[PDB]
Amino acid sequence: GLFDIVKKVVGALG
Repeated sequence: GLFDIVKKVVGALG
């Protein structure tokens, strides 16, 4: 998968 990493990057954007 990859989305678990993408949600962590979006989490930094608030």
